Amino acid sequence: MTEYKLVVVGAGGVGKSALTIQLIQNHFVDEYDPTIEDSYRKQVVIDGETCLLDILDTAGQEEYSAMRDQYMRTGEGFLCVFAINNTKSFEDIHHYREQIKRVKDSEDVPMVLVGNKCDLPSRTVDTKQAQDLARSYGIPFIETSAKTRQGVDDAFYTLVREIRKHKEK
Ligand SMILES: Nc1nc2c(ncn2[C@@H]2O[C@H](COP(=O)(O)OP(=O)(O)O)[C@@H](O)[C@H]2O)c(=O)[nH]1
Ligand SMILES: [Mg+2]
Repeated sequence: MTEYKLVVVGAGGVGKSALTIQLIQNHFVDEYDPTIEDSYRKQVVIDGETCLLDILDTAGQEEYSAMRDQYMRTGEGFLCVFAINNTKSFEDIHHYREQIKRVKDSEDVPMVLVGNKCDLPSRTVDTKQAQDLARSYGIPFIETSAKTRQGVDDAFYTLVREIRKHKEK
């Protein structure tokens, strides 16, 4: 077993908690306090190898920004989540990509771009815009719904594969 630190980032309300709780507890939680930051463990086998995932469901500002920097430094891979009906949340991805690279002082940081809430109407962020951005970063892009579970396992397990690829470089 190897333990991997995964960090779920994105604007408030994009579905970080709903995605994480789906993976951990296998249900859609409608209401989970937006101000709670917590971490969860889950063991899974990926490509024949047993992994312990230590997943941080972030909630934004910290008491001290030094704490944010620390979880970015210890985080091995990042799920960068936006909501497909919230253009601002998508534009914020530029900032997350920049910031994480800055804190880690690295050009090569495992990440997956996640466009969540794909079951909702009135999309404002086109799939193509997001695929273009992910391509520009060299990272995977997956659309998800924490409600239906579309893409949820794929997103987390793809991130583990990205972390492994980075480590085996
Ligand atoms: N319909 C739908 N609602 C979602 C989805 N993901 C999150 N939500 C809702 O969006 C709101 C914000 O979700 P939450 O997980 O608290 O977002 P966070 O602030 O990023 O942790 C909540 O009302 C959730 O019920 C999704 O994929 N589909
Ligand atoms: Mg939350």
